[PDB]
Amino acid sequence: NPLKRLLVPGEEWEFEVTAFYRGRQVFQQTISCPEGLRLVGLPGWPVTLPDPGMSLTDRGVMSYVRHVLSCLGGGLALWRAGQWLWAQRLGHCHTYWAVSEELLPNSGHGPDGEVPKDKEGGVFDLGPFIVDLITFTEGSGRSPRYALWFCVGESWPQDQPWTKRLVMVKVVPTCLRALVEMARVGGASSLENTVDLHISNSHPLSLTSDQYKAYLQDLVEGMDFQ
Repeated sequence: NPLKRLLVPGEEWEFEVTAFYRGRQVFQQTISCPEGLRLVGLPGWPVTLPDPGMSLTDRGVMSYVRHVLSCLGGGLALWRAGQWLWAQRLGHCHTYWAVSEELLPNSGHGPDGEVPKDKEGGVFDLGPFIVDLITFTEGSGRSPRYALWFCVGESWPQDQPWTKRLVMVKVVPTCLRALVEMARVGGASSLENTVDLHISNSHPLSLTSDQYKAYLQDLVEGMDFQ
């Protein structure tokens, strides 16, 4: 089962990082690293968010962002261990996360949680994501979400960053976006389509809907479920 490769330790996943200031995109990078990444302003590939002065004109908003970049310190660490994606806030910025669509909706609801500092925290589980992907290939479910959204606030917990969302960073494990695209562009015909897993030393593979689905089924056995 070629998909089982996603889980083997050492297989580095590719992550697309996109940051937004005032809901406006100001940076994007696609990193691949064994110790994961670190959003900055210790292990992990450092991803440096840009100074607002290079894209904003509002004095008030720029100041806020300069404060966020100032509390990041060690930064927001995100890495993979097994079937889980883990996050840990090493700096002083209160940072919250949520798993959502490619675009985070304004939706009067709070974040899935706050990223812990003293110990790592589970932010994404491949298991339930893959079962959903299966029920989606059958046409009895909705496409599973895979976009990680991190809202970064100041050190002083009075700004309620999740409300204005002035500093947002979207992290997308490219293998997952590719797996959903394969599912959709798979029920279109009955032949072969090529899917790029976007992991280290992997050759893109062409499978038919049937083969792909069979592998997704066996893939579930390679993960833990409570």
